[PDB]
Amino acid sequence: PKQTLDGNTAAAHVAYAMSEVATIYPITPSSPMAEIADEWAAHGRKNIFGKTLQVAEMQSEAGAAGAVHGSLAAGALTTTFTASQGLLLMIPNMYKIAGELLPCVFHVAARALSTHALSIFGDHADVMAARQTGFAMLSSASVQEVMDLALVAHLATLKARVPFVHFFDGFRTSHEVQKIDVIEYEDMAKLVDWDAIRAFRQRALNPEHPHQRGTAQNPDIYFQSREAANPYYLATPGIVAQVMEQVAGLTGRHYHLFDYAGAPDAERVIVSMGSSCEVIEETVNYLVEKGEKVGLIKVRLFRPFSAEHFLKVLPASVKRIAVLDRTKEPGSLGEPLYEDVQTVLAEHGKNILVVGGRYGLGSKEFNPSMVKAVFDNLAATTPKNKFTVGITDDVTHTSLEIKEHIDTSPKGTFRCKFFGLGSDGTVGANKNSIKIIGDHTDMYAQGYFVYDSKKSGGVTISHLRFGKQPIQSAYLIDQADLIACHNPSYVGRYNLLEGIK
Amino acid sequence: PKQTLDGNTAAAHVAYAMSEVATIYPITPSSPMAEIADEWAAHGRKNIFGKTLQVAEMQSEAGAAGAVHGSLAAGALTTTFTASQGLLLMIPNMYKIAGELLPCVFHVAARALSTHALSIFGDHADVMAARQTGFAMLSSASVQEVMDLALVAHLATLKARVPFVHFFDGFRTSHEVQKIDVIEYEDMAKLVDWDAIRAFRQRALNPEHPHQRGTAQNPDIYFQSREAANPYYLATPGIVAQVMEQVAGLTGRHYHLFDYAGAPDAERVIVSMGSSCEVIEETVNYLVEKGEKVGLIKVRLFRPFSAEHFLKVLPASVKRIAVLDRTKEPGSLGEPLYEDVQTVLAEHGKNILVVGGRYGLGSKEFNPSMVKAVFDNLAATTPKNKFTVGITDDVTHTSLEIKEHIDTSPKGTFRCKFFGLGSDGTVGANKNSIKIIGDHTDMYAQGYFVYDSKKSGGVTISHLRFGKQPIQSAYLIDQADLIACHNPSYVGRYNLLEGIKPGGIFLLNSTWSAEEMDSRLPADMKRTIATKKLKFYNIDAVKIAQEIGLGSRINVIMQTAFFKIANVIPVDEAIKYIKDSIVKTYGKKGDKILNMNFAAVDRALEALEEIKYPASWADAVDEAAATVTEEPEFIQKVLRPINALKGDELPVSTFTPDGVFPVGTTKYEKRGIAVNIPQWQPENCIQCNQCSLVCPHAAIRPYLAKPADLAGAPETFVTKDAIGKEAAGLKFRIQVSPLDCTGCGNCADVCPAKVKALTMVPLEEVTAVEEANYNFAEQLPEVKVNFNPATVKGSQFRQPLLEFSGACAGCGETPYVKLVTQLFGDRMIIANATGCSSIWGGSAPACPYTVNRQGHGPAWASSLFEDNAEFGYGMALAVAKRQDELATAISKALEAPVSAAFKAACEGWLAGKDDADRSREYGDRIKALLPGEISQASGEVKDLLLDIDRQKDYLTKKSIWIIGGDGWAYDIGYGGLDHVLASGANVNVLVLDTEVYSNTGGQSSKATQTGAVARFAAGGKFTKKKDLGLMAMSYGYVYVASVAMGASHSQLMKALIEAEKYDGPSLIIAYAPCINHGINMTYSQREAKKAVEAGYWPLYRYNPQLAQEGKNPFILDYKTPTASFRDFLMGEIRYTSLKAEQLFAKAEADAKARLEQYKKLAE
Amino acid sequence: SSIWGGSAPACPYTVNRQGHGPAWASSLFEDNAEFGYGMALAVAKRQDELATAISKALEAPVSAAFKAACEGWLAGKDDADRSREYGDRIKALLPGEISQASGEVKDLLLDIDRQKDYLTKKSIWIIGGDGWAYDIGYGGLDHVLASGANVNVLVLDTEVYSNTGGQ
Ligand SMILES: Cc1ncc(C[n+]2csc(CCOP(=O)(O)OP(=O)(O)O)c2C)c(N)n1
Ligand SMILES: Cc1ncc(C[n+]2csc(CCOP(=O)(O)OP(=O)(O)O)c2C)c(N)n1
Ligand code: SF4
Ligand code: SF4
Ligand code: SF4
Ligand SMILES: [Mg+2]
Ligand SMILES: [Mg+2]
Repeated sequence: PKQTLDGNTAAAHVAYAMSEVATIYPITPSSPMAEIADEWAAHGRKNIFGKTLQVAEMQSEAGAAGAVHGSLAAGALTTTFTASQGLLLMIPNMYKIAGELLPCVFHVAARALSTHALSIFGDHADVMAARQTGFAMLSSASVQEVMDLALVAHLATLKARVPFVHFFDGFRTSHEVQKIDVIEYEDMAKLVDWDAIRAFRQRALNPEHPHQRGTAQNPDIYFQSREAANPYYLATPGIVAQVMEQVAGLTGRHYHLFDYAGAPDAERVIVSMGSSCEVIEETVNYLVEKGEKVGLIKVRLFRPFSAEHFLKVLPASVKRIAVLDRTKEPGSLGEPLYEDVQTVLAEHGKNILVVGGRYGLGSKEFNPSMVKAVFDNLAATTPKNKFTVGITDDVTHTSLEIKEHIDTSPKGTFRCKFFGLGSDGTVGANKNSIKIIGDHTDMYAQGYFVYDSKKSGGVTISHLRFGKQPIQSAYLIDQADLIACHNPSYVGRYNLLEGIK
Repeated sequence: PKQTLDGNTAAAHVAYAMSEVATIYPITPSSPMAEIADEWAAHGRKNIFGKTLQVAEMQSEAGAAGAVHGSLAAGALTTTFTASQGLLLMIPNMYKIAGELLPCVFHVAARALSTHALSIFGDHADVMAARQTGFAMLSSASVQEVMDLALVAHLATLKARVPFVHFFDGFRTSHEVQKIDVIEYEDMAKLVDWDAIRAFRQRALNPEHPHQRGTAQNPDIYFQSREAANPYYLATPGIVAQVMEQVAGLTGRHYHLFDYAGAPDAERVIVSMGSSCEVIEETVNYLVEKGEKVGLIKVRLFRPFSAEHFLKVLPASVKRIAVLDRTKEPGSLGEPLYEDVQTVLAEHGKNILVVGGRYGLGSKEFNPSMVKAVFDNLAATTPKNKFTVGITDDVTHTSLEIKEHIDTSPKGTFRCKFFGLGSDGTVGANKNSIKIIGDHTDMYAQGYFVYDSKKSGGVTISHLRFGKQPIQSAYLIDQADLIACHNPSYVGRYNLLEGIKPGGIFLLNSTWSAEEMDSRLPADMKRTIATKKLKFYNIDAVKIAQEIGLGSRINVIMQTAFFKIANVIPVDEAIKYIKDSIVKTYGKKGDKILNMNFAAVDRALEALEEIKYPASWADAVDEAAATVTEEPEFIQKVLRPINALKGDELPVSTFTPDGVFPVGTTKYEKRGIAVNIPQWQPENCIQCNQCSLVCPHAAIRPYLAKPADLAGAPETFVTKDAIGKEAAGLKFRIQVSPLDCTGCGNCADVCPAKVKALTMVPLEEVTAVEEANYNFAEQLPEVKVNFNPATVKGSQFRQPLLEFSGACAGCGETPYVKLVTQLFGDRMIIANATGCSSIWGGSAPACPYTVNRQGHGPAWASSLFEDNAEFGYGMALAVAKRQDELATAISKALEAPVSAAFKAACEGWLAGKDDADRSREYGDRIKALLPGEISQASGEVKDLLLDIDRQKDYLTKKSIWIIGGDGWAYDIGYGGLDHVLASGANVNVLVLDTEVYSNTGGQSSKATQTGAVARFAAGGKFTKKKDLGLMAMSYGYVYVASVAMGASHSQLMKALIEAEKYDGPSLIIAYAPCINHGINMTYSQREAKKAVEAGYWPLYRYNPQLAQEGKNPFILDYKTPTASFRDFLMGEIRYTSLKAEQLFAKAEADAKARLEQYKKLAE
Repeated sequence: SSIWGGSAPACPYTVNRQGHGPAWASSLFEDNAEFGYGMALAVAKRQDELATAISKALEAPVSAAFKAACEGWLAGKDDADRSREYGDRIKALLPGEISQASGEVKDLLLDIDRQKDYLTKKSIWIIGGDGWAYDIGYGGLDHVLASGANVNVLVLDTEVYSNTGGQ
């Protein structure tokens, strides 16, 4: 059926169905996943095993991670929800869970790490800090993809024995409300490898068929023992690809380890990950229709990085590539996705100019005008490398100049902004309006809400979209058809009518 | 000056001079840094600020990292030392320390991360997991570079405001002893940027010029604020380069961000990091001299990666590059350094074929032959990418072929190997020999020491090198000029003479004469001695030590024999240096002990005998090997080759992909290391089985048998009539396992008979007899007996499911765990924290946990040091879920057309699934009816029965046991332990309280008492012992008990059964005597008796069930002590070394206040 | 307490007329006790560096009134009231004492003036909620209390996770 959900609920919907245990510890913006899963169990929702999910809160995410390890090693399918500093505390146990080849899915609302300052907002800094744990990493770019790819990760991890991090952009996707196609629990159970679940049960710690795990090893066998898991990692791309085809036959939506969008003869291509892919594809449609030879490669399966599947969707006409990383590794030669793209192209002798940049740190806005600036830099005689987009770097001069303002929203999309007062009911009403419009029309409906740190009396700005076409606008509203001001004090204080058509 | 140090001491030397505060938490192999820094402070060593360094131990590396952050923000220069899992826990604060641009140096002895298995050994996995924190990363390749680059990091971080990780290869460099140039503290202070220090003080948190840091930021400014630190990272390469110029002018040793070595016109170049650079450069010199155009780029500054400094040292003729990473990122396109090199070369349009490989994981050997294999792969038509070196990967075929063996050791380098026994003095003497040679000659000196997993009686192999040229050989010795065997038992057991050069020296310690050599030495050893024309020397060092009065200590004797034949220095000079070291080691022992060691030197010179062997030894032929017994595949293919020191030859296809091991494999070891074993006196035995209870290795057990079963018994298998109404008509015998006994002597001390029924006799005299006795007792059939398991005697007739572990002789920990398996081992799951209990409980490839005749036994798992409570908590959730799935299928069977007896057993199980006895009774009934019930069913009903059979291993209720040491329970895992106890889950926590960190050598813990001396508490611990039991009692619904087996057997039995039957969280704090206490391990049980009698250790039981019955939950099991508290402290070295009087008085006052408080809770 | 206490760009902690007021820092959720513990060690180190320079001033040709305030401060550096009393006396005598000095004595007085912000004994306050003290940071809080350090821990017990909505 069609329902209006946010990313967190879409992920919890699938995680609840596919798991028996959930050991959790709350952290924004991932805790709504654990909260709504706790409510469903209290209301008696059954998973595909006919029972309610058991939610156990620990003293920290470190305690949660250790509990996952013990629950998995003893024979219970276990999931968890975390982000940012919480994901960091789980990293030590992630090495164990991957090392022991235990099926598992971590659902992460990717959030910035505390550096010069704390930030509750979204980027991939937390996920990138765990890219060496041996977990597989699957990125979903929209609420619909959170629904679909959460199922992919849960199905794939059972087959591959490699645990998965399924991550989606914090707030920008985790709190974005969208009308999506919801996959029935009965249909999930029809795709599960039940043989793989039973084999997982046979390996469990049990005194009636005992074993020892987690030994300490000398230099004589440790290296060999670490390489003994290579076949499982070599097989994980093909397993994910086949699981994606199962979902394709069920839903009609075709995912690949790497997806391509844009001109078949594109010469400038952006490689990106997460919700930025939505913004870029919307911009690419606008530019391709204008005659520009541009394209986009969406990274779904970040780890294991399959060179075969990346090159499979890279058009032969590509001469210049801009890679966008939603993270910062200070002092590094480049950010992770940029170094992956640079490496794979060198390993295959491709003469392609590759350039890397950073964007969207701490939920920094990333809109189509920034996407064109990235494309414009690829068209320059000397493209700027190691750049930034969305800020003005007047110290080290890394930022790209936003030359012109473009409006790439598909025509026929209604756009509304609502300026509200803290806890005056505006956000709640707009959510109900999205549900009303989504449930009773054929239109896609989208909602995103800008909050303040103050619990009472802050400014809230709701961004709502409705259209006959899928809404890929993972950015704030540019040209509003309707603007509502629910507080007379704002008149003369804020630029309410800014950008109204 | 020149001193012989290891990497850890070299690093601590600079860190101590440059720092005011050091907040630490111990972890191998980085903890020696914090230990020696604590010792220097204890003796008043001054840093460059004229003060002693303040060393503070935290509860974990997370607590250490937070303390570093706070100390830095408040204006103190602060350092720390860590590695591996410790570095992981510091990563969250590393983001903050870098984000706030605080000068700092983390010194890391790089160690592998715990994945499919724990590994204390060296690779870059830990450092690579932090490469995105914003710390700078500086790599040291040798002990000399640890000294130099530690200074570079401390100097550069003040100027750059970017904190540094200065890391060096764990063990391979941190524990490698080398003679190096040591930088004077006064010279360090002349290079320090004192303006940069003062500016750091001005930025400090201070109420007279306050500021705010660590704010929370919205999306509007967070990105810009994060990029504002770019100038500091852009400037760090130039700053590090300039500091390297300061150190160069002071020392003459020139470092660069990237250094090049090899042919100026090289076409094949290796890019690498750490001690591998030493091995590669030595190989490059050898190959370049032979005409090959090869080179090497050493990565010093890994972060920030400066493209300008990398390309400047890359020769223009390079066509092919192999990048070597000492880490593995599974599923990654490539490892980190390979991706950096590939990226930078692409950014500058270099047409260079780049290939990446992995090496040296977990201290895997990386020698010149492997280096050439990497160079040969660059010379192939199609170089293999994503390769491995040092292993045979027959599954995924990533390993490079080691074609030929090369010797790249510089000519004139002397090479020696010493095969020693655990704690026989060999390693200590070799360290002293390196100090002697380094201090008194112009030669470079190098030492590396290979240790064993066995704590007592293990094999040690020392690797020593001396030469006129710098020693870059960061690998084991291949061709030895001299080989010494300090244990004659190794003759015929290990390949001692492997790779010895023709005409080399073989020194042997044995009582065998030249004529007995023909019969005692194996044929292969005689062949090597003759063909290579070795100088064979022998010495009866034990005879010398006996006659002088030194007992069996041969360390001084064997060291004297080495210098006598090695021809490394003048023999007369060596004798003086040895006696000078004897004065330094035995000067405080007394005048009598001194002259005995002087006599050891003198007599050792005259007793060394050259063995004139016949030339016909070269033609000797191996004797026909006996018909070997058919052993299981794992024992034959895995365990034997590993114990034969051949585990490196095992290919990848040998191992499971997830680190899963079988149980019950220690019974194949049969080490036979005991000097004395208990001999049973049948006439004095009262059949009490207390000897079986206290044995730390389950080497002595009682055996019952019907008289018919004693048919094929040897004549020496003397038995006695069985005492007790349960064993009427049976025979009784106390039998010892001679090859598994350790000779500790606890069983003879516990034997309560009038005349001792167990007497210690030498093993060799009775070994042939008792082996036949044990082999018959072990094959005896099972005897159904109705002895009460709640008694000491009745529990010991149950089979021990923990046997023959690697714990020390007389260990105070294993008897507790052994007893738990005898009570509930049939149905228990163990979550074991890192520590001693995980080392003797789970060191590959042998598992001391075993199964009974039905194949049932404890399932064992170890996760981390910090997560053990939550680890077992997760197990409890899963087991409950699996029992729920089983219960659902059984309830469906009630609606199915099945036999009435099946429904009767199903209803009985459903009503008692949560009771241990009832779930087994009705569970076993269902198992007996299942094969016949399935045969009589068909269709969907047959499937319903097949689903019950699929889950029949959850009918019996399980017993979750969370086992760990006091360091886990009181410190790093206390927060998790507190939460699991508060949760109310039905888990049983067993804390083996040794009051120290026993595994890592004896560091301080919160369980350490007042006045006790341990590492990080050199002057004695001032604060009293934290009362873990008292805090757990505050919840009220937690079963808490304090036990001590040596003090009261019945109190231990009572608390264990009460804790396990309690439907809730249970905490057992067990007093575990340890070798670190400084006591005679023969009387380990007796020391626990004096502990309770002196008020040092309490015995109580807190039962929440008594509160619901209207009774007092707290029961004080020992109210009035009869022994002196001050006298118990005098019986352990850990308290006598303080003599100081103020701490003894404080310890007694705390014991009286704790005892009086327990009287208040009971009254 | 960190959201209303330290959300950029506004800081609610302020200074008095002399410009003195609480210095505020937030590290992580789990490390706050050990965080403040490290601050306590550092401040003690900074007072020791100042106290060493003041003892050298007793051995220097400086005014008798300057030596009297130094002896009073050295005797009361660990008391809040006494360290402020003699500390402010040193601050009042420093500009005139530096004016009458030269050479190494002038450098020694300038070194006192460089560290005069540690004359008054500091008061370390470790502030956090019940979620920090009872759960994620309890192990660190337990250790810092057991250490015996002179720190002041303030647990704002709301009996819930107030910031994150009430968990
Ligand atoms: C996070 C982490 N820090 C440090 C270590 C190193 N380490 C393992 S066990 C141990 C001490 C064990 O002490 P205890 O818990 O008392 O067990 P015991 O050896 O005394 O029986 C240490 C320091 C580690 N494995 N992980
Ligand atoms: C490692 C980590 N885990 C979780 C979080 C999310 N988080 C921050 S504060 C907080 C709860 C605050 O509770 P409390 O300590 O009682 O303070 P209060 O807001 O109620 O005053 C949580 C769950 C985090 N920032 N870091
Ligand atoms: S001497 Fe020690 S190891 Fe040997 S049987 Fe007796 S208690 Fe066991
Ligand atoms: S302790 Fe002595 S009396 Fe008791 S069973 Fe053992 S040998 Fe017999
Ligand atoms: S606890 Fe002590 S006696 Fe037991 S194995 Fe460890 S070091 Fe040896
Ligand atoms: Mg201990
Ligand atoms: Mg609170």
